[PDB]
Amino acid sequence: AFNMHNRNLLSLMHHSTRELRYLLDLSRDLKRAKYTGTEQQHLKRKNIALIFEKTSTRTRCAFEVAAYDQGANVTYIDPNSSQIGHKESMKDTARVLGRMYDAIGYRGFKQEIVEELAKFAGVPVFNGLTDEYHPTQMLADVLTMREHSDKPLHDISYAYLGDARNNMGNSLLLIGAKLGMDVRIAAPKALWPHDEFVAQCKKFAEESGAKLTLTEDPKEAVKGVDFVHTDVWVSMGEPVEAWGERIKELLPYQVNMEIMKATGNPRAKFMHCLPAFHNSETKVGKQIAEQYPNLANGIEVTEDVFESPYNIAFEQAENRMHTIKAILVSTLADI
Amino acid sequence: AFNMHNRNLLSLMHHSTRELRYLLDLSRDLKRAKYTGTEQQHLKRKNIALIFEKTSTRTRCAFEVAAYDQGANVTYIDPNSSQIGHKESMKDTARVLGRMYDAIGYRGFKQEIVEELAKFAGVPVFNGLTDEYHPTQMLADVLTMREHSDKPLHDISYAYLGDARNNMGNSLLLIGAKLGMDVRIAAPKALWPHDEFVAQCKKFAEESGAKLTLTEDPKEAVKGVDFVHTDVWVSMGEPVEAWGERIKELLPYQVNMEIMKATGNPRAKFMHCLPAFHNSETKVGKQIAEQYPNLANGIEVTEDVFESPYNIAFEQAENRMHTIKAILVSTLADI
Amino acid sequence: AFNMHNRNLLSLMHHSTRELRYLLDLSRDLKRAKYTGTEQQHLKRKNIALIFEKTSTRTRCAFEVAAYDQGANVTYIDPNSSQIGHKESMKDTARVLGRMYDAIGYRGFKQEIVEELAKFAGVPVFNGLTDEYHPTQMLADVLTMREHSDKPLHDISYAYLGDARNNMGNSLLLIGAKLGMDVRIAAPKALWPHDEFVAQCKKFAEESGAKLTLTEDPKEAVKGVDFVHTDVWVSMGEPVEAWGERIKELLPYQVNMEIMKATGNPRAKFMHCLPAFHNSETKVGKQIAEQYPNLANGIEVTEDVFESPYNIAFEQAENRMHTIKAILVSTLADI
Amino acid sequence: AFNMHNRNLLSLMHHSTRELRYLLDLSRDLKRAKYTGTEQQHLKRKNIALIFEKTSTRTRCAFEVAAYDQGANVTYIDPNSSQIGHKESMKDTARVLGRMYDAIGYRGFKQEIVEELAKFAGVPVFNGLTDEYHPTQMLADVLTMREHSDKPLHDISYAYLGDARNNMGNSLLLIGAKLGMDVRIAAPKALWPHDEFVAQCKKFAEESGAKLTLTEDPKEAVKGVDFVHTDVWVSMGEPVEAWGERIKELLPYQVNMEIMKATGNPRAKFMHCLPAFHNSETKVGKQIAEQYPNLANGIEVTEDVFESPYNIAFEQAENRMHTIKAILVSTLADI
Amino acid sequence: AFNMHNRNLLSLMHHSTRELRYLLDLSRDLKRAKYTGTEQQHLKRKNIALIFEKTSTRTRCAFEVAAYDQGANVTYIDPNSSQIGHKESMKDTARVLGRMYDAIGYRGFKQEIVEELAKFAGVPVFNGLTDEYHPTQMLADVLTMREHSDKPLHDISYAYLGDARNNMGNSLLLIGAKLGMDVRIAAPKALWPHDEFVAQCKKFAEESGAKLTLTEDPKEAVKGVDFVHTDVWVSMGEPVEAWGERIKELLPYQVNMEIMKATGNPRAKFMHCLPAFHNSETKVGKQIAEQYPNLANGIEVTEDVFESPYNIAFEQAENRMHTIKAILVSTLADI
Amino acid sequence: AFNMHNRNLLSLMHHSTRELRYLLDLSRDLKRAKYTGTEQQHLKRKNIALIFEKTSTRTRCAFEVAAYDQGANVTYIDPNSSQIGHKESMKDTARVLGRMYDAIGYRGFKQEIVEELAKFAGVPVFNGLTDEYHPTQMLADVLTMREHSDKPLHDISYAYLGDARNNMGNSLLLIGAKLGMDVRIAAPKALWPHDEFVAQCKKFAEESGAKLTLTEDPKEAVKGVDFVHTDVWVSMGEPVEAWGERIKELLPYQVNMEIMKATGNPRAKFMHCLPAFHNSETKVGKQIAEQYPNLANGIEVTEDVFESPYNIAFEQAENRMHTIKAILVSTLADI
Repeated sequence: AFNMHNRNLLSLMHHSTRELRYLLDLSRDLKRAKYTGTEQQHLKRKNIALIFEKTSTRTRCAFEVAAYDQGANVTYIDPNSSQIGHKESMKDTARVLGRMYDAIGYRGFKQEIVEELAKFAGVPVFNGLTDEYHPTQMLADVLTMREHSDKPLHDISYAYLGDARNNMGNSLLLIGAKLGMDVRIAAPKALWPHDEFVAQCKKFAEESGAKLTLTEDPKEAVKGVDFVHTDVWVSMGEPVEAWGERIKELLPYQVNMEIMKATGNPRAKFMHCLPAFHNSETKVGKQIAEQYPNLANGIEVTEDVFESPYNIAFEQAENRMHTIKAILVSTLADI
Repeated sequence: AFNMHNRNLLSLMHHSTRELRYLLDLSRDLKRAKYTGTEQQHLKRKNIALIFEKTSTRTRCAFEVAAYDQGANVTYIDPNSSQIGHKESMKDTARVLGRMYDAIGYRGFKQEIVEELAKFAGVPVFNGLTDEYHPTQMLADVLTMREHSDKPLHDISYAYLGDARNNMGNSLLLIGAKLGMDVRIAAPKALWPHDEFVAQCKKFAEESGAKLTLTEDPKEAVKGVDFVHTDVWVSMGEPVEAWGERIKELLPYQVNMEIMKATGNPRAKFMHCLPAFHNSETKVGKQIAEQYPNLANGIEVTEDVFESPYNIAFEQAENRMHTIKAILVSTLADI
Repeated sequence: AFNMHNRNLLSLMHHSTRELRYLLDLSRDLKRAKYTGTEQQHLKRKNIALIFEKTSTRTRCAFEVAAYDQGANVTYIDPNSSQIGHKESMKDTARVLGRMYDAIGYRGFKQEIVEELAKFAGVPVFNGLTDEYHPTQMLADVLTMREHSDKPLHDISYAYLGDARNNMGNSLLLIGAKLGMDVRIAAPKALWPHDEFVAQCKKFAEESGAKLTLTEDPKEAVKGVDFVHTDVWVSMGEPVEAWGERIKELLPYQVNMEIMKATGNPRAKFMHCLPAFHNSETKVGKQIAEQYPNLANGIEVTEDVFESPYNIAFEQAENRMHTIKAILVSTLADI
Repeated sequence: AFNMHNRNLLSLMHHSTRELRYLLDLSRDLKRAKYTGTEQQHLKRKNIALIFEKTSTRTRCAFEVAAYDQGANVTYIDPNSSQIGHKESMKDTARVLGRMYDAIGYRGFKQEIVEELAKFAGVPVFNGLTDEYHPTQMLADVLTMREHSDKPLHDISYAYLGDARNNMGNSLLLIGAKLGMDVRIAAPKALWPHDEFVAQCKKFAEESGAKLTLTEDPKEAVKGVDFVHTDVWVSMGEPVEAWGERIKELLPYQVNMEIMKATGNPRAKFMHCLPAFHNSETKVGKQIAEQYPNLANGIEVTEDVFESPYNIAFEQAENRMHTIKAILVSTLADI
Repeated sequence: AFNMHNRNLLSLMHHSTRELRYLLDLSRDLKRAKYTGTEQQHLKRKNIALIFEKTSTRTRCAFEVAAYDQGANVTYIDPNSSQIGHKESMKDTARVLGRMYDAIGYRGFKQEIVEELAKFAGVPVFNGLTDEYHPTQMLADVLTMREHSDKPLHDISYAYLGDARNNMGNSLLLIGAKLGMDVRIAAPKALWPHDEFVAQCKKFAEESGAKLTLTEDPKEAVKGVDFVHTDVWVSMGEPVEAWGERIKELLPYQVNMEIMKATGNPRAKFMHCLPAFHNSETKVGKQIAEQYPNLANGIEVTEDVFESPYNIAFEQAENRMHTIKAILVSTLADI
Repeated sequence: AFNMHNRNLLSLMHHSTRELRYLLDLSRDLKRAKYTGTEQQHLKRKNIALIFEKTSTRTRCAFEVAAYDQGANVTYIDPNSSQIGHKESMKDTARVLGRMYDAIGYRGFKQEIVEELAKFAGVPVFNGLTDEYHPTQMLADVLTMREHSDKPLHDISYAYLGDARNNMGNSLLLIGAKLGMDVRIAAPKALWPHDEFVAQCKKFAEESGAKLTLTEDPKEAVKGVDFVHTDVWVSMGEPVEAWGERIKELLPYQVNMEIMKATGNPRAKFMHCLPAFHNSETKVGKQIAEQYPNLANGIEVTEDVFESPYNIAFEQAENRMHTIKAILVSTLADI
């Protein structure tokens, strides 16, 4: 053994550097097993339910392909007709569904609800995700930094550029800290993680040899790094008429061929957990491009970087499937 | 043999006490087979279609898990985009779909349509359900009364409290009558099954030794019973402003710790084919709780009974999966 | 070998009479394999994604049953929540999805998009269909004409009646031309395929011995044919108030028992790639029947032909599943 | 273990209430295993021989189907050409046949011969039966009384009506006595089992709580019983001209709707180990009906009971197959 | 699907040209599957009973080999000791036997009895045959005409010579009519099918393009046909002393090398559903040969045709096994 | 290879000492394979037909068990209803039966018929036997002499006592001659094999080192032999009243404890291909015992030898099954 058999993965802020390393070694070896055809199905006859409150195709397909490779079966239950709070309640419908399913994947907004599901279901609940966010895109990215750089975890350094609050900034700092990598965040001080959370990331960062800068100067943050990360900072919905101040703020932190070449090294790569606003060929992306001519070519990533080889965003998007398979196999599988 | 191979289960009012007993022995033994891992897949390579006109997750998941345990495969076809009466017609689309599928599950409102499907499809049609209602929650409940009480079918007595017209009242009386159990209904006379149907249930009740009371006095109806059943009587939609008279009527028939203790026996259990309005933690359930302070704690079941061990509603909800598996295995399977 | 392993079928206007014959021999033999139980699963452990921009149940079920018989697994991705052009772009989401899936089925309006998918996905893309339309209902129909008539392809003649522009008219002429059958189109000259396309169909028609008439006289077109084809010519949406001129035009081309008996032969059959407006028992079909009393019994096919044995429309509808299985097995399968 | 591996079942008058209960639990569970498809073949590669001196189709088919479900193979050897006493001798041909077969089924008249076979064969000999009669219709019937009444063995009571000497009367009293059921025999005193055998059945009846009446009054015997048993009392052959006195004797003991309603209870059932003279539609049954107009509608069972739902004679006839399978699996099978 | 799952084949005068074509395509493909070793067993663990009232080896062996290739198991029950009408009744013994078997094959004289069996058994009853006769030698012969001529069904013409009343004459006309072949009967007018049956065969013959002559002139009937059929017209039993008038009647209709060469074509073949009186080397055939010197070389077929290559009677006799396998696989098998 | 694949064994007088040795090594090793459970089934999916004109249970069971161990399937066709010469002819029914079966076993009187079967069937014909007699009891006995004595074939000597004409006498001399054993026949000169056949057995006896005496003195013939053989010499049927001269002739050649002790050696064994008239406990054996008091204890073998350990007649009777399995596996099996 040395197992985490039956453990929910409902978003963990709590996990040994030892469990996190077990979980990434297992996804590394399950990726290699698929490719080589050495993969054996250890979830045959297991049926999982997938309750998604927001539609999220890339996370549904990752659960669906991972569950299927391992012989499991999947019931996708929508946003359109899982009228959850309507007339039923997560507590009452998790109790019915842990009686028919073997594990449950959840993806909604309100992490508070994930906890009811996890509490009452009676069977592994895997938070695919919520706002509070992601355990698995966390381990997908570091699975990606590790296989591509071909260096031990602790000789990988990377930077995150701007709005380290929309929490890909927090989740990258959290895992760089527990695994002892060299993580640098580059955002304007109004947008750093709140300092009690950086205080935690420093508690962690000390037990491992982790280095954490937090600057506001991109060219610095990104110096000699392997892997530059960014993420869409404009909030679709807070209308659009005048993203203007937000756009004036983060537009220095635009990952672009100056920032990429600004890193020291010809092997630095760009990563982004998609969708990336990187040109006008989308309907959101023509709106913005009208009201802002100088975007219309990439808001937080320019096409001059997105569509040419600094970009491993799709190999990283795939790696999210090999991680959810690491989570279904150490929770469920007969090993 | 002794089979009902190829027989549609499209809602049967017609079935031998002998077929009903075959069908409950088979679900009893298929439940035990899952648990023990003695279950063999006898529907491998069978694909069933599931046309649902109203969304019903608990009945979709029961079809889906049952079909999957037995190696079958399922195509779920929505309410959103099975524009059935629109430009096609059940008669024309059942003829196309019996050519690609092996059996079809249906769940719509209008039992009249189930019959077209059953008539023209060319392949087993299983009425998951309609308004005319349920063959399988009928056999799920008596599968539940029988395994929990550990008594022969004929030494199980149970009561149904109020609005024995919204037909869980009819379906419980119908099957208590054919299997010779002791079934008591407790509702105000304006809400009894119409008497030609009780006349039928008495025809039946005589061939078996079945006892049928129909009172309006709860404490009587429920005396010395095993299993007390109820069901939501407020009709979501007939607006809400003033359920008042309905609420003044059925509120004496509220299953609650007086009614439960009112039964004679410390082993009586409560059953309900979910959703049960049993507190305000739902959005329908905050509406009502505002307009009616004295509900806001359970309309037809109080939380003082729902959330503490008189309640086997979830073991009964699971038992609906082991019954639909009894119906796919005696219709389809190679045995 | 002699394979088309890895070849996308994204709608081919380009294909050898040799590949088309390989593809119909394979669906013929895969139909027979299912029926006889000689079918072996050669797609086990293959997962395909099905992105449908318009809901199309009959084409989803054909992909779903074909993929399943062969052991594959299917992720259906809706119209409701594949907000494709919204904030992502086919080019970016095909690159993510060819990393998790093994092949992709597509069905949208805009053939232009199918090409992005096919270009960037990295894995077989099968156009289930678009407006530009169908490779597989093309081979389903000729699979149907060939097995039912029991004659070699070149001794099958058939007619298409009216509006040979709504392209079932073009696709029937295209394949009658490449396979050397005797194809006759019967429509008013304002509605013939545009003559540069008939010029192509004649280039083709010469290399094979194909005969192509194009008349405006039904009784002529249909003389001594095996198989009479038609299709709904009223465009649901271009309002309805006054289909009148369209209805006055094509109403001579109504396939009906005069046209069917007008063929020479007691074995002529009617075919139609469903839905067929053939009576009022539908909600579109009561609208029209009100505004047009003399339809209300079949717009392009009368019930006097649709519902009685000249009609093989459902055996042809099934044959669409055995063709998509011929396309998944020569693209994907390990043979 | 706890096995009776290798034990002949050549008709046992000697068997623990413990072995008899093992043998009926095993046939109960092997019935359920067939129905559920949980049955595994534990006699693969075992060949049994079936020497039948009188033709008996219902007992051959029960051996044949039971042996086959379990993967064994069967050689049926006739009455027509097993000229046994002719020029060979059971002792000499059992020694040859235990060298080629794995077990032997026997059915002849003379129980004395069964013993030679059992003594010299060298391999399990299962007495299918002789005049001395049946071990397996004994356990088939009580397997039937037990599953149908759904009561523990000791709360089942039953009656046998008239000629408790033609030994279905003895075999029912013998097993009611060892298993502690409530067995009542109803026959005229000239036709009771001989009293030293009732003395044995009382020795037995005391160790278990068994009640044994022996009356001559049907309406009494049958009072409040579950299951009324009878059997053909006219001996085909002792000519026919004048069965008259026999017919005047047992004709009060005719099971008929007075006797069936005479039992207390609406669930009493009739059982009979077929053939049952129950009407004239047979050639023996037209003979008798001529010489006796008032029979010609059922000699020991009237059609008014045989052909309408008090009659479980065919479910009991099937249960004879699940018992012979309990006997081949505890003798032979690798468990 | 498109199945006839569970359908008895107890002799059908009622069957779609569509079911008959399904049934012959399936036997065609099951013949090819045996030869090629592509055959999979889809009746494993199915046991069928074969009640034969007249001994018929060629029909027993065809059931037995077909049932065995598909993994089923067979209990043959004789004429010698199935004393059916004796003391039991088909209605009572079918109810016992549908409880142990999975399907039942029957072959007796009295079609009236087949119907009781089919009505009460509870499991597929396949009429192997009766006097009313054969569904399967009907489809064996047309399976034979179709594979040997290599022409579509409708380009096969054949003739039947004399005594088109002994119903091979009726069954050949019936199926030539439903499948649209060109069927000619050649018998003296006293021996034509009775005209209300030819009136039926003409109803049928019109919906398909079937041609039916009925002449009394052999050389005409047989002109340019593929396949000449005949059958023994002397009734063994209506003594023998003086078959004389029968022999003077049908002796012009003797299929012989004049009639065979009288057909137009060097590929015409002779067919006969054996036994064929075609020489004296039999004990019936020496009797007749004495009393009739000029027979003694072939009564309805001369040895000059029977024993030299116009004769496909044995390939047709085999084809009766591949048809009964088409009937066990579409009734029983898990496909 | 080195095979006799497809070779009929229809009784061979022609066979290399090399094929006979191959055939006995193979039955030796197939006996050992059964016992050890090293036996693999190499006849799976092979069906053989068994046409028996005289009933012969011991030879049917040997074919049946051998065919079954190897996965084959068997159709037994009787004497009662294979009315062979009646109205059909071996030549015509072998042609039908080689089309459905894979090999055919035959056992009739008239070896002349075996040859028609073998000539026309088209598939291996194994003469189980005829009057002309046995290839397999020949190799069963020498398989028995060889395993029991544990000596090489050529150091086994044996004697046959009286009526070396009823051809067990010829078949023992024939095989002792080809395999070079020491074979002695002991019968009165009126009953020796006819001398042209002994002339053949001497041709043979010289190429191998075979010794052949033919004496009329038992005590001599049997001196120092291993294995003493005899066989019933009274012909049941040539009435019985006065077997007297036959009984006075062969009664000196009675194998009995004088003859057995008369051999030199304490390991000599008696063999007999059963039935052996060895006492009165049979109905033929009480007839004779009345008319001949001094028999009534064993005509050609006395019970003082038959029923006590000089007697290996039943191990030899079993060995007939392991030989017919050597013949089905070298003819049919995929090795």
